[PDB]
Amino acid sequence: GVEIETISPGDGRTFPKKGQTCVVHYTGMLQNGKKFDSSRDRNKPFKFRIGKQEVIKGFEEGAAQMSLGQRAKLTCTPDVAYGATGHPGVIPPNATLIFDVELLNLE
Repeated sequence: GVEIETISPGDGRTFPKKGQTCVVHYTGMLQNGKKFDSSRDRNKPFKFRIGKQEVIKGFEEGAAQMSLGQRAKLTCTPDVAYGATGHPGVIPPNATLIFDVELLNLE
């Protein structure tokens, strides 16, 4: 149940595919909560590829439904990332996650 809320500008055609390593200025946000993660702090904009199940399921589905330069807004359901378990100390069980995601990539 990933729902994409794209802020318009970009190109709308460079969609990510398999075997493509991409670069994202993400930002973690907790619904009814504060931030927990930001690529903008360390300023190393998180090079990662698509399909090797590295990232969570909600961020993986939202990455393929964006394009180059676009700025979407994720709303991650609990069942796709951690809502059964919860990452200990950082993510409580049954949490709904918010992400500001911009795709400024290669490949």
